Parts: sequence; C-alpha cells; structure tokens
Amino acid sequence: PQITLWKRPLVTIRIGGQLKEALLDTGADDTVLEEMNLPGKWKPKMIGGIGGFIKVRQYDQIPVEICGHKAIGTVLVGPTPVNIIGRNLLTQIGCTLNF
Amino acid sequence: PQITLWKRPLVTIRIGGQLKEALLDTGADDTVLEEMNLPGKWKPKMIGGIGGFIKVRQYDQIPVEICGHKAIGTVLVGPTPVNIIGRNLLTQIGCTLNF
Repeated sequence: PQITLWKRPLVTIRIGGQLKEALLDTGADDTVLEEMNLPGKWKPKMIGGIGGFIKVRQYDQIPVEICGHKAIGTVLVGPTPVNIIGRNLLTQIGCTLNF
Repeated sequence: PQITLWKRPLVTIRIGGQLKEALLDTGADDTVLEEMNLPGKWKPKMIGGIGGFIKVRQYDQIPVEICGHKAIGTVLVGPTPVNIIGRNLLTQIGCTLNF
C-alpha cells in the first residue's frame, strides 16, 4: 500500500499472538513496543531519542506481521508511549520513502 | 526519489542559507533541528519523544529545501540527538511510505 503522512502512519501489526497499532517510523533504527509480557530470553538495552534514554528488554527472532507482510527480528520492549516499527522490520517488508 | 531503509534516510537540507544533514522521520510530527541560529521571532515550546520532554524554540514559516524540494513551515530548535524532518514538512514535499 501507499501511506500518506497527513496523519501519523499507524498500522496494525501482529506480534506474540496479539494485534496492536504501531507507528511506521523511518527515524527509528529499532522496533520498540509498549510493555508486554512476551515469552523468551531477553537482554537489557538502553535506547535514546528526544528526551534521553529508556531501559528496554531486547528479544531476538520474534515474528511480527505488519499489514499482512511477515517479518522476523529484534523487538525492544519497554516504557515507550507508542509502538514503533523501525528500520530493522521496515526493510523486511520492502518499505520505501517516496517523493 | 525512492529511498530504501537499509541505512538511515539522511538527506542534505538548506535552511537559513546553510547546508545541514537531517533524517527523514515519519515517526515525528514535527521538524526538530539541533541548536543553531535562525532569523526571526521564536516562541518557547515543549515537545516529547521516546526519552521524555524537552524545551525547544519554535520558528514559524521557515523555508527549507529538502533534496531540492521546497517547504516552508515550522522548525523547532533544541537538544535533539539528530536533525529530523518530521511530517509537517514531509507532507509539503509529497513524501509517502510505500510497501
């Protein structure tokens, strides 16, 4: 599909057997999801942006479907205010910016 | 252009007569640049990101050229980790996401 940018580019994803709303974010290196109790091994990580850093849990090899397009990779879980799909998964679904 | 996302979508912009590098950021409502001088009046504002809230200077109706495409709009200046072009200007240059 083609997503315009008049509003926040929010789409539906499926992760860990849940459907969620998430923001397609070309400015994010990584995918960061709001607090959820995913099974699996994880390691601590700190990620930054405007305002500073937050502590997150890094889970690897997690299947994530984005508007019906399958992806699998690293997901970060922590106290982000919005679910963010970053470049690590956007590349896997063949997402481009176009103008 | 069509810009893929295997690398950060960094582009050259011209603003206040000076060249800068900025990230095309679909996850940002607003355009936020690192500390620099811009001509004209500004208003104090606060914005939020993944780490919390910061204080910025809001400059209205600022011309910005982004990869040769012209925008004129709001530019916030403050302690962002990287220069970001947000949706307020991405829409002006006709940018969409496609997959």
